[PDB]
Amino acid sequence: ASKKVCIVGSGNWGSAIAKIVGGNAAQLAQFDPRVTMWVFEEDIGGKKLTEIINTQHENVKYLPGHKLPPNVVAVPDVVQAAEDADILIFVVPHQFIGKICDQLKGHLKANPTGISLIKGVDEGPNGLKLISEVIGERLGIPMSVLMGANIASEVADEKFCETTIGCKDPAQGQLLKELMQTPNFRITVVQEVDTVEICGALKNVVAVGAGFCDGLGFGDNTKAAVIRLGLMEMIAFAKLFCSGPVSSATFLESCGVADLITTCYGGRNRKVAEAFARTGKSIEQLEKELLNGQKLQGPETARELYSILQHKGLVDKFPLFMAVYKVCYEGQPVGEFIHCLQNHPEHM
Amino acid sequence: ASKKVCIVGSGNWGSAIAKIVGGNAAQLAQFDPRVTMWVFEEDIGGKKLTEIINTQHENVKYLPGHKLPPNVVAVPDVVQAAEDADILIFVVPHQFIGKICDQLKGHLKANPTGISLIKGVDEGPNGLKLISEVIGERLGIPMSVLMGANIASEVADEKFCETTIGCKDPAQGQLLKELMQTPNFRITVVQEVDTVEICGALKNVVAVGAGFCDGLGFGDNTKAAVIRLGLMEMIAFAKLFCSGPVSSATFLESCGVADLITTCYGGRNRKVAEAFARTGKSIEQLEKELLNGQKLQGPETARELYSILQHKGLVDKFPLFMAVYKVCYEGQPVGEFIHCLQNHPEHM
Ligand SMILES: NC(=O)c1ccc[n+]([C@@H]2O[C@H](COP(=O)([O-])OP(=O)(O)OC[C@H]3O[C@@H](n4cnc5c(N)ncnc54)[C@H](O)[C@@H]3O)[C@@H](O)[C@H]2O)c1
Ligand SMILES: NC(=O)c1ccc[n+]([C@@H]2O[C@H](COP(=O)([O-])OP(=O)(O)OC[C@H]3O[C@@H](n4cnc5c(N)ncnc54)[C@H](O)[C@@H]3O)[C@@H](O)[C@H]2O)c1
Repeated sequence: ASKKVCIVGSGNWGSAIAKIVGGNAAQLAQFDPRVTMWVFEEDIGGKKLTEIINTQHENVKYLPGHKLPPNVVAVPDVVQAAEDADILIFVVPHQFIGKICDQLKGHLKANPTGISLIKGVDEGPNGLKLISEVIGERLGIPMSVLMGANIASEVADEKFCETTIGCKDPAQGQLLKELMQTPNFRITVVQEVDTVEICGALKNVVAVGAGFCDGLGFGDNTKAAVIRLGLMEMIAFAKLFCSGPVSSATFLESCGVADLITTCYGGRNRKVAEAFARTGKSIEQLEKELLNGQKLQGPETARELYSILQHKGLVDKFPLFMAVYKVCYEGQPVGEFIHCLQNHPEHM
Repeated sequence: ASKKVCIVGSGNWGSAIAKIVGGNAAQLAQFDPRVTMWVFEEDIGGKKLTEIINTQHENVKYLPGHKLPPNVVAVPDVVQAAEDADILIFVVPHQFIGKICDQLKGHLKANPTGISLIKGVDEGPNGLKLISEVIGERLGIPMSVLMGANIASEVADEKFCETTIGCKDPAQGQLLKELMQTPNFRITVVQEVDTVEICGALKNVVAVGAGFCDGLGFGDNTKAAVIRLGLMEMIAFAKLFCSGPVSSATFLESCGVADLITTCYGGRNRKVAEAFARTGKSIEQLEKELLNGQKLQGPETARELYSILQHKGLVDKFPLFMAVYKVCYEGQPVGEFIHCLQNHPEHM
């Protein structure tokens, strides 16, 4: 029997993914052509967004200049969207996944599996807690993740790129790959799930600082350095707080070095972080003023890093991460950022 | 006794290095204030360049909008400029190093040392042969290297960046760091010379490829993957052709990931690579029409990797490098570049 797929989420990335998943489900036999997409209902000029999506087959508010495959159906109730799904792609802003596992808990199919595209980290009474873990625990289903240099707008334009899928079960990995891959969306399945997922979360903090540096008037040599030092801390962080095995070779996958690069140069975090350096407005305000409803995962992830590090009394071990955190939330002048670069340890 | 320094070269990078070396030499006791710089004489409208430099204290033709420290003296005869030097900074386009060397052979001080900033590779009977090695053997002097994300224009504008110094001798490493370091030019000394030098050489080949993709109309996700797949081939190439230990860590130094990033975004090879993808003019002609005298090291380096690989019969082992080489010299359509990424192996 063909597998039913449900896309929980519908934003910039969620909509781009819909195009890829919609296209594959329709052309592939192993996947049910009917693909549901949970859409947090919104009123746009009196019309309901779900209505507009199923009528015009496009979510222009979040993914401009693109159509969505007709077979992707917008469903306002999450339970109804996931009810009969065999595979659930979790792709919503970090701050809402919690409540969504709410309603979903206990209303899923027997052997339903899931894959997460959410970038960020959670905290557990005992160390760091991956979003994928939290979701897999609450919903009780096998989890995988997809992480890579995939700025939505470029993906929706079908511009060549790659991504990394973290899945322990080979059979499932080859499965998710057949569902996600495209002649221009090349995937590499990997087993070190945790490392691949933390690369996605942590790279956004680095990108906020990169953004700060642009707002300070610096160029490529500097952004390269911020990227380079942040990578030093990312690997240091993963090897410290991640359960079991953590290899550096994993950071050389799309989820590490490549995602770090494309994000520091063209991600939403870089843009806002640059404006923050210039205007002095709040991360929140700029978020609302510049992203037309899309969510930043950068700042809040830094905030989470802070909490995770202090509960271990190790706040002084990650200068760059904490410098990003302090400028965003503590009021530290952006003009002192360079300083964390000038005194950053040579190795960690 | 202070050490006299001689800068062999006066180009884009040579001139910036002169500012940095000129400044520290004047400010630090261990270095003689008189800094000689060999300048390949040029007739700039009836005036000798060396005369312009020593009078106007600027080499605008190669480093626009900047002055050079008065203590940096332009010397037209390389033997005269290097004669009394204790430290020699080799920084000239790859194509001119060989001739300069046999001119210097037997004319250096007994215990003279040298550091090479030249990016490229040569070929010896059986395989690879590093430029620094060729210089050391021909001039019979100990060698070091300086390699990092260092776009000259930015280094000259005093914008924060880092660089890597590859030196086997600790004492000599610290000394070179004192002569080269700046509050905005941060140095890390490592002993893996060979790997550091191979990174500078190889990354330009990747940058030519990045420029191609820009010329094909692609964005950041594609450039990121280009850099990522390029790194994969770099490490695999270094581990296979370099003498002695080649650690993957070394690539996380400025000379590796960083320079890879900055070059692919604001380097001369990228600029020309793009113009080549658009106009169809020869690289040589573009080099002349766009860099007002400056020299690209990327295309010739690819031409060299081809020679090396074709002598080991491994031309088929490095798709990306050889794709860069083929588009540059065989007439392979540039549009066919993405094809070497789509079919690129996942691991090497
Ligand atoms: N934007 C990208 O290019 C990109 C690329 C790779 C991964 N991602 C990741 O994808 C995840 C999803 O982000 P995204 O880009 O699809 O969205 P957005 O950040 O593009 O959009 C905000 C979305 O949140 C929803 N929303 C707003 N208020 C809500 C509420 N109160 N409750 C529930 N939902 C609400 C809206 O329905 C809208 O779809 C993120 O974790 C991010 O890291 C994004
Ligand atoms: N440009 C950069 O930002 C940068 C940054 C790091 C490393 N580098 C490396 O530094 C090395 C030096 O490059 P550069 O940027 O100073 O030069 P250019 O490429 O900036 O200049 C060409 C130079 O070559 C000289 N020249 C021309 N014809 C010659 C001849 N026939 N004989 C001898 N010399 C001749 C000129 O005097 C001129 O100074 C290169 O190998 C490069 O990879 C450059």
